[PDB]
Amino acid sequence: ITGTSTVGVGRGVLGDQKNINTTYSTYYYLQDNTRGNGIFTYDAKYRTTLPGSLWADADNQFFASYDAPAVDAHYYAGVTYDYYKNVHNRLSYDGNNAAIRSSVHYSQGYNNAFWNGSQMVYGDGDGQTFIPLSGGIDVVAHELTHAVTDYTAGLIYQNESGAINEAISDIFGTLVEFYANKNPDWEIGEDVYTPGISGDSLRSMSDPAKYGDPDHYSKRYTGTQDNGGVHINSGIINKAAYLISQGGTHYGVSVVGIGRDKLGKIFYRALTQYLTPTSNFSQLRAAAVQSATDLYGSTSQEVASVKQAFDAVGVK
Ligand SMILES: [Ca+2]
Ligand SMILES: [Ca+2]
Ligand SMILES: [Ca+2]
Ligand SMILES: [Ca+2]
Ligand SMILES: [Zn+2]
Repeated sequence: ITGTSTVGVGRGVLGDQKNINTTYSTYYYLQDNTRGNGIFTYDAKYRTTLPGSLWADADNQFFASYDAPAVDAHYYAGVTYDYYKNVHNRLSYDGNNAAIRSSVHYSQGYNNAFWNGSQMVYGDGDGQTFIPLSGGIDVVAHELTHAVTDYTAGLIYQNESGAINEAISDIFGTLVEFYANKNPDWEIGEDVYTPGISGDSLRSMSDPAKYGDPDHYSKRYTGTQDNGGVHINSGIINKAAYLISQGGTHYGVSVVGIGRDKLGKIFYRALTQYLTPTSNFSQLRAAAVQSATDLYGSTSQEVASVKQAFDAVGVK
């Protein structure tokens, strides 16, 4: 809507207070005009019809329990936009400042979040397995990254290309978590997963096997469930990414870590310049090696580390 840009205040899912960009026109709306063509957050009102209604508030104060998921979806979409713009010089998910839209309170007791090809959608969780999904910055960044992938490499969501698609979302979801410096780690979804259990997460990049996911190509899932195991085999790539950044010895192969910034630069270049819709793991390795070569030279430590990491997880 057309109005006056202002700043409101509210509390997120985890009870933390934060300032959010809003727009005033009779009501205060969750519309951030400071980033690209805008960030819009909608209320799905427990229904499945999208996008729902643009979030309207009477006093620009969002401290009600019902407001929490909206506050975080709105705020974290902004942080993710900032990451891509400041670190990779990318304007929104399409590279041309496309408006970012999110709907919260989708369905009832919905333990999922997703990108539907046009916008992000967040369930409130059932209170046991998950609490409102927008409360996790790595979750929000994971979802917005699916949009970035769709506009760039276009990795088909099935088998190996789908596992790469998933890993890319976990990798950048984690890099955004570090960017925001919000209790960063190499775990996925820890802030909104199982509120009654501390110390766990949905997936682990540092040790995928902790939750039963493969950490080597020889242990890859070859079945038909989960679109060919896109959320399972992503562990193989997540482990490789973790090794490239942090280093370590995996299955007898030693990798010298080069840091998170370089990891991000290498994978962003691979994603936007070399990957295609049908790329498999072997092609991802080639794309990563070529990207590191473009940026640091063929005889660099960076290229050596990328090769070592993929060797460690069995991807040739
Ligand atoms: Ca209010
Ligand atoms: Ca964390
Ligand atoms: Ca995390
Ligand atoms: Ca937990
Ligand atoms: Zn995903």
